Amino acid sequence: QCFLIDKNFVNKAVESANLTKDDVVLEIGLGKGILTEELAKNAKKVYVIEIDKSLEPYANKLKELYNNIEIIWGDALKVDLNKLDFNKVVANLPYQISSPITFKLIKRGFDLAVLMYQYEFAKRMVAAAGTKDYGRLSVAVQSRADVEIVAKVPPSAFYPKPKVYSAIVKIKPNKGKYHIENENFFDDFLRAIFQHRNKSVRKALIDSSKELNYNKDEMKKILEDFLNTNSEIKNLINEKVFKLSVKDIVNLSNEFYRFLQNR
Repeated sequence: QCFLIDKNFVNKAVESANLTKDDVVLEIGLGKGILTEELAKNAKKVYVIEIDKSLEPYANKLKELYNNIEIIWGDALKVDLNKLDFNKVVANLPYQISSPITFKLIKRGFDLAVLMYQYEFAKRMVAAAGTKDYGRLSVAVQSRADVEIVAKVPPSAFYPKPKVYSAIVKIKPNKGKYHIENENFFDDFLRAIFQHRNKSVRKALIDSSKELNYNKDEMKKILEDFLNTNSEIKNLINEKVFKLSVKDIVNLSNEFYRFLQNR
């Protein structure tokens, strides 16, 4: 367990969270309680989900100094987040949970999150369309939130020292920006096309047709018909998957869903 030890990075994360005494913050992981303390000082209340009960002395000591901290002993991927009244999330995440926690939180909804990830994961999250790091994760996050790397975080900021850099990432959910017709279908669509990221969307969809529950022949014919609906679609589906913008992937998937819902 690599604890964040550098108060300067704590400070950067907290500043980016733009906290006031009307905000309620979820923190994933107690660590040494340095981040927890800064959250408690600045927010209305902080929930801390922590799995390691050996860390309780840190919690007990904090609760002597602050009346607005609630510890939840358990697994952040198991805890029902719907039952908690937070509007912001600020955390040094356990890195293994990076992906499922991010989507679980976005699904739940929040005003703003400021979260530490491993650097390579963060780069993928924020990657611009058509670049080497751009992939399914990039589109899955950016279609739902504005994201940016606030700062790189060196190993020396943690103890024990990790093998790689981390990055503080700010996430601001934005439902309106892209407008997804059907979440299940969009997820299926993203999975299908990014299984062949250097192929045209058309070819990726045919190869991965079973991900959308069509056979390859059905899909080929579907796509021929779909392509005939307007010229924009033709040009989109002929382009390489990884070269499409987030806007264009969302629009394309929306139009495709509607087209298929015609049976």
